Amino acid sequence: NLDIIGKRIEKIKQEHETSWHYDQDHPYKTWAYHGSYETKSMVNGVVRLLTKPWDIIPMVTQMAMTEKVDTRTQEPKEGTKKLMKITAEWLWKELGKKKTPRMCTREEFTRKVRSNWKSAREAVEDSGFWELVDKERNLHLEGKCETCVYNMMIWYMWLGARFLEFEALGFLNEDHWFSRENSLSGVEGEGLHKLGYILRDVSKKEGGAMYADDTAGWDTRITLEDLKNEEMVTNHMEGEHKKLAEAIFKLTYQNKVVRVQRPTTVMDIISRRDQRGSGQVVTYGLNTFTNMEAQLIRQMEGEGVFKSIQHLTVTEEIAVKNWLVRVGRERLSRMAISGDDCVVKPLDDRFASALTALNDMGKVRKDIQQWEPSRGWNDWTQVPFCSHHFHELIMKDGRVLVVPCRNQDELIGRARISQGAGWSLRETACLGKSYAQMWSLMYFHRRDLRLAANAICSAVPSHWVPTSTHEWMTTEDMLTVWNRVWIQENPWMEDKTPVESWEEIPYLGKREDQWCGSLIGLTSRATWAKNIQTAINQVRSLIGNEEYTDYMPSMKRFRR
Ligand SMILES: O=C(c1ccc2c(c1)OCO2)N1CCCCCC1
Ligand SMILES: [Cl-]
Ligand SMILES: [Zn+2]
Ligand SMILES: [Zn+2]
Repeated sequence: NLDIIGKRIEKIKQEHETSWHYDQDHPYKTWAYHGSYETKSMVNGVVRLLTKPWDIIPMVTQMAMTEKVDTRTQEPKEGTKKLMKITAEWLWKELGKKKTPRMCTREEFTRKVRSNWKSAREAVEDSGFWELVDKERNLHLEGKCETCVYNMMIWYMWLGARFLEFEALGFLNEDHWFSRENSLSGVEGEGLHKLGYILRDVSKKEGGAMYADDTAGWDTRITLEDLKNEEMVTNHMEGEHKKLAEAIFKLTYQNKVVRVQRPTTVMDIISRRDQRGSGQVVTYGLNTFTNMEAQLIRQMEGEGVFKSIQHLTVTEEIAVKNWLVRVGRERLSRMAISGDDCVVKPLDDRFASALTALNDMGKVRKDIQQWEPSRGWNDWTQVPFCSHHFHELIMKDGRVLVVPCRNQDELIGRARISQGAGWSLRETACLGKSYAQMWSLMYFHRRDLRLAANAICSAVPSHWVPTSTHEWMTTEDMLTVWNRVWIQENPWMEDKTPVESWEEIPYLGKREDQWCGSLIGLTSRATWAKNIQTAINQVRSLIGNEEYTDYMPSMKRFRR
């Protein structure tokens, strides 16, 4: 405990010796309190002016306006712990069959920060920072830590600590350990234009309903035995790397020090050995891994591989092992897993009431009573995954698009928001164009979004570059990007005949469009569409005398 966190806690106190108070009214129960010290959503006008009908839709307008953590997690039973240890060991070996753990480099880290001290870019160019890094590094090589502290305001750490995390664990993301080709259940690097096709291929598999249970506060349900099963990745490493990775796991993940803003204003220095604490990218990879593990074990319970989680017999151990060796890869292929998010098509519907292992691992389902069986989906096109559902859409030439979709109020509401301020008009315009190009590539099938996207791309200078997969982040023609993404590079499309205009590219049915939140039918929407050139001209007049393209004639109704 304090042997590992003391040094860090001692350093912060000395740096604040003129304010160190052991507040006795601290509100912490599950987090260890060590001491305390003294401390102290913007609208995108370009998108909003070109989406006037949505100015009166509360779902859109309210998006721009504005205890689970402090909880414990019962230690799993012995049988649960063994199932998780056996499953983790087997899974790291499978992920490692065609991959080589390796250190990520100051070079790789520098290039990344220079493509998204005052900013981190300045520090990456300052040798003093790398000297501070080297000090902590050599410390980590000793099994000690000084500066690796979680800074809340999602816990931000100091860039150097982030570098050490990347150096030791960045390979999981950088080398695509959770790609579908390597993990079978994963979807890292796939893209929204591929997720629907993946869910459709899972559907193809003989089995029961498709289950998509969300966990309540997954990061808060991350146990120590979870963190120890994740650390077994180090048993595939060698030399300095092994030691470095081991230090990240022991000193920064399995023992954490955090600084929390408390108004009553003071900063509190609290610690904890349990819960997800790491970079949002390492967090994603380890969430995927431990979710894959949990869902394989839930599949084991459904299929009758183990009778009880209280304790595992030796025969039950060999059975779990033979199951993993005989059908584990097939079982992973029945899943789509993105961090804490999952879709499982099990062998049959016994999975729906196989809840003992899942509840005992602490991965308790959200919005359903603890022992109530899961409600599965009979149609892959209604399954939720990564905040979307997926439609099957037949082109006038009989080729099949599987397209991503969500409630259109959510799409329009997000595009109306800019994060951080100090934005020039030009930068606000380039963010608006990023959303419009995304809509043209992923949501072309929604009448209002194709129209609003064309309007935004007409109102913003043709050569301005979209700012902040993301194949929509380019100045290339959007039709040529469409063709590359949906035809040329689409492994589900046998016929590679390119599309010659936007009018070849279909929409959802009018009623389906309305069901997913379209405003077609409304007189507000009809007036908006009819007079769109006037809205386009309002924004052109604000930006000024620049080179503009009219993209509206790409649509049949404006092709006049
Ligand atoms: O016929 C239409 C319709 C109206 C305006 C449109 C449109 C379709 O496409 C572009 O502008 N509706 C609207 C709601 C859907 C069910 C059928 C009725
Ligand atoms: Cl259904
Ligand atoms: Zn450290
Ligand atoms: Zn939809």
